[PDB]
Amino acid sequence: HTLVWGVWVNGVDQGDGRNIYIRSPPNNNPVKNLTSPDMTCNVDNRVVPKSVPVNAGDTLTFEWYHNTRDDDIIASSHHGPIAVYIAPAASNGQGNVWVKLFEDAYNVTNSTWAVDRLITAHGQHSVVVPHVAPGDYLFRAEIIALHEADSLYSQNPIRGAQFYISCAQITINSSDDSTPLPAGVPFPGAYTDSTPGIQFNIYTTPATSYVAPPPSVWSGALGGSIAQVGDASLE
Ligand SMILES: *[C@@H]1O[C@H](CO)[C@@H](O)[C@H](O)[C@H]1NC(C)=O
Ligand SMILES: [Cl-]
Ligand SMILES: [Cl-]
Ligand SMILES: [Cl-]
Ligand SMILES: [Cl-]
Ligand SMILES: [Cl-]
Ligand SMILES: [Cl-]
Ligand SMILES: [Cl-]
Ligand SMILES: [Cl-]
Ligand SMILES: [Cl-]
Ligand SMILES: [Cl-]
Ligand SMILES: [Cl-]
Ligand SMILES: [Cl-]
Ligand SMILES: [Cl-]
Ligand SMILES: [Cl-]
Ligand SMILES: [Cl-]
Ligand SMILES: [Cu+2]
Repeated sequence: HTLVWGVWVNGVDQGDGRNIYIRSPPNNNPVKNLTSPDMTCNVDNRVVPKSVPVNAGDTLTFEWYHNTRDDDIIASSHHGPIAVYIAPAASNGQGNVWVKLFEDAYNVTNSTWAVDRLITAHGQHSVVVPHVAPGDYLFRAEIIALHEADSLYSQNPIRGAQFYISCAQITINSSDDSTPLPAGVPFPGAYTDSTPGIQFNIYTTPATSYVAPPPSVWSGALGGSIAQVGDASLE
């Protein structure tokens, strides 16, 4: 159970974005139904009044929280991967539009999942803004908590992989469009019951065996890391 507070750009906090430049849901409940429109941008997908200005090559940091800013972030039980996707705003996230900019699942050296590291990072993870066409975009940050992913929601609706999905409205101003955005996958649609990484038993299967759900990360990506870029508590 986690939500996005806002973003940072190049290490500078852009301010509370909830319902402003984040298409925030009303609470931190997961989405579980892989076929639902809620997979696109969560349960209150509508245009919000602001878009954060960035340029190609900027670092865009999402900052998550649980109940209050810079708290425990997400329950430690919620081991799983993190991804970030991009789509043009004109799509409203519909159709085959989402292109993967970042994936992190399990770090063997550290023996930690992405979520574990997100907690350590005070909720912060980043991507580098790609050289796509200037214009309005949606950046879709997605945390998959696997603690009940031994079951499939479609079979047992009280269990399943839990998706914490947040869409930020981002305007890319300066970019040479030298890596134009390639085809994307749909959400809902890309993840199905048989997709690798959706059904997994984190209690019996070694974490080193985990394969996150495709698509692969786009070659045009620059991204990205799970790491604290700024100290929220100084504000
Ligand atoms: C899952 O989402 C689909 C598509 O919106 C819907 O038809 C179905 O009823 C949902 N399942 C549940 C259990 O709500
Ligand atoms: Cl839970
Ligand atoms: Cl609710
Ligand atoms: Cl739940
Ligand atoms: Cl759901
Ligand atoms: Cl704006
Ligand atoms: Cl808060
Ligand atoms: Cl916990
Ligand atoms: Cl960190
Ligand atoms: Cl550029
Ligand atoms: Cl679907
Ligand atoms: Cl498994
Ligand atoms: Cl993986
Ligand atoms: Cl590619
Ligand atoms: Cl980064
Ligand atoms: Cl700082
Ligand atoms: Cu939760």
